[PDB]
Amino acid sequence: ADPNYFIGIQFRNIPYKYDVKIPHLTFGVLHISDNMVPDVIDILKIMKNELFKMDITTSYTYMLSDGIYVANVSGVLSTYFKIYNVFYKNQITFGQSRMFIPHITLSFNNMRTVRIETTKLQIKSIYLRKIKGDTVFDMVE
Ligand SMILES: [K+]
Repeated sequence: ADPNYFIGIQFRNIPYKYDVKIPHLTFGVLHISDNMVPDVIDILKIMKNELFKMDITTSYTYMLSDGIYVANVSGVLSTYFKIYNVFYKNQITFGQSRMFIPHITLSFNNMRTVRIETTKLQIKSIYLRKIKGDTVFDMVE
């Protein structure tokens, strides 16, 4: 019953240098059977307006753990609560193991904090992907 799917968000802009291929926010983590993907997609579609209304911002980078350098993310709390609650009610396992500490990993290196003026991260797309697997759904505004 290990986490096996993520809901990710990719962005039009990232105001920091980074070494990862494509920076993303892991917004949510799921444990599901593959045949539940349509149901998860249905919920993502129902919540599409709400998700794309999020005002995601960033203002500094930091070390989250040894060798994990990340950008902070703000603006996703209330929407996280809503989607958490919808999945919970629907008996779809979501956010049962993942700490809520929104961040975007930038590099696997020990690096100093950079601070910028608060910057909005424009959402490029929101997707559902198998952990260490393929993206099975992607939506744009
Ligand atoms: K807990």
